[PDB]
Amino acid sequence: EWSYEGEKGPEHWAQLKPEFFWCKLKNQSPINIDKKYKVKANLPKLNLYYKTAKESEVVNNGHTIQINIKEDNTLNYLGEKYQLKQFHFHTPSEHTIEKKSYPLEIHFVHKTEDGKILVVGVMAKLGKTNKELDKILNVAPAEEGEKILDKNLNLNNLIPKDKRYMTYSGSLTTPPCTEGVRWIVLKKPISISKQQLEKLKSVMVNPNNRPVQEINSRWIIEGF
Amino acid sequence: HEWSYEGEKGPEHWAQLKPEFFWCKLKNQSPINIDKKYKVKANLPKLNLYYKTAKESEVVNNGHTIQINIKEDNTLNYLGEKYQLKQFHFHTPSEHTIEKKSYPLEIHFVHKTEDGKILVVGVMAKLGKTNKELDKILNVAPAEEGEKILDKNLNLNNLIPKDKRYMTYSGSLTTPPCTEGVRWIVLKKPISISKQQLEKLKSVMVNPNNRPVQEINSRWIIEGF
Ligand SMILES: CC(=O)Nc1nnc(S(N)(=O)=O)s1
Ligand SMILES: CC(=O)Nc1nnc(S(N)(=O)=O)s1
Ligand SMILES: [Zn+2]
Ligand SMILES: [Zn+2]
Repeated sequence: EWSYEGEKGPEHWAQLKPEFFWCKLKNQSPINIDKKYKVKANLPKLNLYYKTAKESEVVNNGHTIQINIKEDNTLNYLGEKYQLKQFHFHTPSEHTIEKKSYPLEIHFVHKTEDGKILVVGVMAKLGKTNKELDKILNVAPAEEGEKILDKNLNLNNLIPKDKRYMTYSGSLTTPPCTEGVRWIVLKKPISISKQQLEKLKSVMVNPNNRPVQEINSRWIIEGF
Repeated sequence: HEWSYEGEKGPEHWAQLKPEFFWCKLKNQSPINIDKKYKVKANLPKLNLYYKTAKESEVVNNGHTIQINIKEDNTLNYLGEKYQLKQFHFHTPSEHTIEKKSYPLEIHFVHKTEDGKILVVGVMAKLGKTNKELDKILNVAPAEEGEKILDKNLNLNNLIPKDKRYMTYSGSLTTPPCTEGVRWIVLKKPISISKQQLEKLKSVMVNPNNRPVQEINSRWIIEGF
């Protein structure tokens, strides 16, 4: 077990279990997207276009609020077939952009049959209410537990229509912090209402963002 | 030796030889195959690479390669960091491959900042015109593990192409401990060495001494305009 505070906090993760050794390495996430270590180049188109999510499972695992997806969605990227497994929340955001923090960051976790992991991160700023998020928050357990959502979700409405993104090689932001993770962070944020942010914080442990990590020898590539 | 390119201490076993070699089995290892599929072209920092004449440099045969330790203090300024050249050595055949293509020789110029940041510049060599600088090195390079101090000066710049355009990615040392967080810079244009020079090098240096290419995993390679 680990947490975001105390002796089980981020600074002590690598010491909690032998399998968490990754947490202290050189290609960790999240990071601050710094212009100094960023280049601009044409990157592969990001084609998500998820299927409607029916009877998805909303889980409170003591670390975040996660939504497990039942349908088989395929994200074709660099010839690999990534399957969306779930998406979850972090408040405040884990990545920062030019030191700017967002009240919410959404992670859509995908994995290929052979284990390759690709996470799509979406920032959210306070603004207009997001219709999909209310469906999730209305049934999200305030304590560790799981609940099946009776309403369908249009996952595409939790992602900006404009798919321009930045990418870099990183890791999982929670123990074991495994590296070799392909990170894709959307440039444009979506919006959520103050009310939704308050509601999320009333049911999810927070703050639950890992401190930004050292960039080391990595370059961030921002697409067009 | 603590590790080798063959046998029980070979590449696939490095990580299991010592706790300090755990890096060798991770996700951001070098060398790699430079494949267009995982590469983009962009505006990268200009590579200002020029070395001082190397005088009385030490040529060492450490059983893993032929390494030249220079006495001078050369600084490579990159991204606000000041990297000092520590030494350069050889690999045959090449460690990195370009679009599946292998070169007879790859030269590594290893630099490190004061705070431990490692930057290795790799230069490929294709068979062709003989390289005079290489001859000075080969003429004194120990055939058996040992060391020999050069009396002649070396112009390291003649082992580097005039065209400084390069490709870069985040990787590791290609030999144990295989530490990651290494900044790799591979020149696009190769230099040339005569077939005879390659034969001479293989007569004194352990070969093949190239580590198998590693999985690219979630990395991108960037080539500068
Ligand atoms: C099984 C699984 O997906 N685990 C994750 N752990 N951290 C993740 S994150 N915050 O990097 O998206 S995903
Ligand atoms: C002390 C030192 O420089 N060690 C190195 N180990 N591998 C290197 S390489 N082949 O990646 O240039 S340099
Ligand atoms: Zn996450
Ligand atoms: Zn080397």
